[PDB]
Amino acid sequence: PATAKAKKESKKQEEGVVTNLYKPKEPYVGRCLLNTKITGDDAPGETWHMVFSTEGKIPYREGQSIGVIADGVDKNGKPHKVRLYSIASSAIGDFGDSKTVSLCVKRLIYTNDAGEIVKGVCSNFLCDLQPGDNVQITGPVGKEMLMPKDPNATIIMLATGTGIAPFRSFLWKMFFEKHDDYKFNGLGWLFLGVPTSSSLLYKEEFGKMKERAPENFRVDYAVSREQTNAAGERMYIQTRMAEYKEELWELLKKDNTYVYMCGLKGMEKGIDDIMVSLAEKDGIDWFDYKKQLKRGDQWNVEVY
Ligand SMILES: Cc1cc2nc3c(=O)[nH]c(=O)nc-3n(C[C@H](O)[C@H](O)[C@H](O)COP(=O)(O)OP(=O)(O)OC[C@H]3O[C@@H](n4cnc5c(N)ncnc54)[C@H](O)[C@@H]3O)c2cc1C
Repeated sequence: PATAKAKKESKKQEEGVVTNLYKPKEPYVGRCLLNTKITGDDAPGETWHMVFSTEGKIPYREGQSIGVIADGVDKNGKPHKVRLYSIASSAIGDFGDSKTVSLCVKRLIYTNDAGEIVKGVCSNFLCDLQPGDNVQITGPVGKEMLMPKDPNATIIMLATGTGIAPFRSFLWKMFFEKHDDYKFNGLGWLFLGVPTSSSLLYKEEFGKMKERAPENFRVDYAVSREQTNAAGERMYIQTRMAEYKEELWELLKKDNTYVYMCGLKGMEKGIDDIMVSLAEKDGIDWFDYKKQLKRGDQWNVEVY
């Protein structure tokens, strides 16, 4: 139309997306409905899946995050700083009523070289929540991990640990829900890297997804302490990807292929390493190429 269109058109679903509806000064006070440990007792970290009531007052979209202000005060009697957490539920939610939001939280605990145990403020606060407890929420936040508009896109999801969160959100909308305006028929390929089998988050859910959409969904796990490749190397996410290096490289050259990466900071290095060798097989500089993919919204990263 002969209408004014000054702004730039993205390839992601930005229409109707809201950010920072609730801020630290006046957060939304939700309530814990459920909180379940989803890792095995032998897992080295301990991750919990929790659901909060929102009364539908927080219209978040798949891929966004919310902030959590843990109860308590710091030394100066001031509130705790906000900690961000990727939303692990679809917009409709685990209860299917558009009135809740779910988080996938790893309890941060470690011993320093003094033998002293240190505990993260917000992660331990969240994991200790009991149904009925109040929680201060802010946001929603983020535009980086929003889903592609293309219902027939090839979506490659690379995740480590809790980085699986935004992808569980994607996948629920793609395969577990009926949307009259969005019918996914592309290819969803998930790569999830964790240390042990007892750390395999939402495995049962992805299994049911593979069952009802066998030709639209593929999953590959990388358990570093239990698997190894022919060369005898630990199976990290990049190591598993290397088994499909030919296929992944070919997919990246397509216009409807979108890569999303979420998880532990540093996972990008290992992935770049595998890409640099592939890129030079065609006389291409990976970093110059990645920059191009980014401009086209085909390489989205959110690590921490
Ligand atoms: C966009 C975004 C999305 C996120 N999504 C999620 C999510 O879905 N799930 C999730 O669990 N977290 C997520 N996080 C991380 C989360 O925001 C917190 O950083 C994390 O929970 C730790 O906060 P804390 O208050 O418990 O600990 P804090 O008291 O803040 O303490 C952290 C301190 O410990 C150090 N530290 C951090 N990790 C470790 C470690 N593994 N071992 C040793 N020392 C460490 C830090 O350098 C820092 O000094 C996300 C972060 C961002 C920015």
